[PDB]
Amino acid sequence: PLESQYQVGPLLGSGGFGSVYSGIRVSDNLPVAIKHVEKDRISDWGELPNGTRVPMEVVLLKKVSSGFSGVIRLLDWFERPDSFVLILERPEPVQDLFDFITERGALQEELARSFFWQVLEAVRHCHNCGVLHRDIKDENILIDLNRGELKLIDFGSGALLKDTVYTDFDGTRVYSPPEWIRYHRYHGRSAAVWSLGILLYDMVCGDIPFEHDEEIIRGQVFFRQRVSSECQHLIRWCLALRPSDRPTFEEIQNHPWMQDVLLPQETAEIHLH
Ligand SMILES: NCCNc1ccc(NCCN)c2c1C(=O)c1c(O)ccc(O)c1C2=O
Repeated sequence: PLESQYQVGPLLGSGGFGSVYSGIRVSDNLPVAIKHVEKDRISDWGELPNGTRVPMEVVLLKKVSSGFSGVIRLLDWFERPDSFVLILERPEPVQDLFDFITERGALQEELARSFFWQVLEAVRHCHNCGVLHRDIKDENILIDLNRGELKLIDFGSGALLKDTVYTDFDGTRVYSPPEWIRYHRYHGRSAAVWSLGILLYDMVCGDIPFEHDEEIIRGQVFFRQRVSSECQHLIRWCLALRPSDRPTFEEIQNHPWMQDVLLPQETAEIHLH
């Protein structure tokens, strides 16, 4: 019922997460994305309500796929003998933040503020549904170029949210917090805030702040680009070396630099049309 119900198109990308293709639902022509994951490469399984043995990503996507938000929704999934196949929303036209930043360089603050806010709403939404993404970064964010709406995408290093320590990590090194580098332990929220700090610097400087472990552990931020006596404060706060010194989501969103965010539509009008 799978190769009948959807019509495959060009490969969107591939890497550690598997292979994703552009697709159309035949039922009606909904653009979709078709994600193939191989059973051999899934380190980490879960189980649905009705109690079947699935990749965690599916658990996590199912928990966050209710209602609207800034998360790309699991429409359906299939099992095959050696692979699981996931069908996801596909905005049209779309561009991931990595390519966007790669093309246009450092982002004007107003646009960064709008993007950053929407990520924060998306991650709040996830933390709310009991899900922790664990790999928030430019290439896990899609931009709907028309609506100016950001969407989070790759839940395959994700985990159920919990208040005790984590001692496994699969996201990107350069995005990992110092407490992971030094101790191989972190807590969810504060590790997410650190990665959000990395993300924001990226947005406003066109590039990530830290390359090597020693830089992360030293946690000292140099700005290669002009950036406001404010955006630099928020960034450094999120990148505090001690987890307990980082802000909560609430504090990030009440920070002066986060005031007067544009709505997504006016964001696209001004900055993407
Ligand atoms: N700029 C081209 C972006 N291509 C992707 C690369 C990796 C990738 N996987 C995770 C990145 N690490 C995805 C995509 C998608 O375009 C995409 C999409 O257009 C709609 C829905 C999607 O889920 C993806 C998606 O998961």
